[PDB]
Amino acid sequence: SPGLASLADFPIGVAVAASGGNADIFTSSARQNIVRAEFNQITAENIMKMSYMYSGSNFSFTNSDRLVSWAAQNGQTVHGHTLVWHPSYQLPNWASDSNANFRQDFARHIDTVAAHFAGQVKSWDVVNEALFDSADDPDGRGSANGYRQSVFYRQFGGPEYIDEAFRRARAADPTAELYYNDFNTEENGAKTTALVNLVQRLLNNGVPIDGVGFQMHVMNDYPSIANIRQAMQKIVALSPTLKIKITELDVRLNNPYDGNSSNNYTNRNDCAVSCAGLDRQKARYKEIVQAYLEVVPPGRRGGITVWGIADPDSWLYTHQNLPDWPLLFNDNLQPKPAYQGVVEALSG
Ligand SMILES: [Ca+2]
Repeated sequence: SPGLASLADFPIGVAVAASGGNADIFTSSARQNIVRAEFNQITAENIMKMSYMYSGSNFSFTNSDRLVSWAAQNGQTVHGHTLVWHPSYQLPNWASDSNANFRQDFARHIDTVAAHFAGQVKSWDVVNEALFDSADDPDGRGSANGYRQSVFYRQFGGPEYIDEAFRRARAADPTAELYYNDFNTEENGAKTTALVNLVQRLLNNGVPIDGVGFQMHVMNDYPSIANIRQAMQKIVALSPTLKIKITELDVRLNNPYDGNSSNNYTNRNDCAVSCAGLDRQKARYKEIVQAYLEVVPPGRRGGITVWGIADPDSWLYTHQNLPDWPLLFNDNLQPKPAYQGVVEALSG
């Protein structure tokens, strides 16, 4: 073999499904064999989100425990995804502007969840997606010096919930590496600047943040690798020890937002065997992994994770009504040129 994970001294991860469909890691022996062969860390794609930690008002860890156990038995550490996150679909019922005891319930959440997984999960996305993004502002709340005005922001009156989540997480499990995770922060534009402002504030307040996660939900040709590199550079520069992790890497062939509709693959058959996009995708995975290695010093590399095993498993398999092929394995679960691109980056 080898396997990708053997080619690095930092985690090489994959997000796994566990909600009973085709991609479900518990049922798919073919996927389990790929995870065991290739990776040495997993992230729960979905079942470690906030509400999955509850059955009513009480905590329920049955299904997440099952997954964390599976990891330990199959050569995988766990990156735990995620303690605090804003989407309505995964908020526990306590996380409401109508709860007078929000701050108490927030504490109980972080204290209970972090303690529960101590020794079983290497790292956490402690806070996910705290930065404003116009692409993800469905209620039209608008920005607040670059913060998303989520229920956590609204209840706290400010970004202090971020500070508290990291402190509580540190105290409940001192062994975990604690990450702040977000997307579009690799573009090197406004959200990158907002990230700088966020992280610097945490460092100023003495908050126990151990690293920054870049989701890296990228296109083949957007953003430029120069901008990806400079964004990571900007964050590396903020501290002598802050770790950088690539948390959710996937790479689209179709760019809706590029101004060119005639360079869109509109048919599933287009890239089922070969097309120019799969070959660029090899190069794109390679150039990203290379950027990460070059700019993140040895000893501050929190890991590289790809957001799923095989293409039909991807959240972007079909997106905005267009097909895509974002991952390292195809539908038949064969390695793609993308896989080789990761091989060549890691190996040198
Ligand atoms: Ca296009």
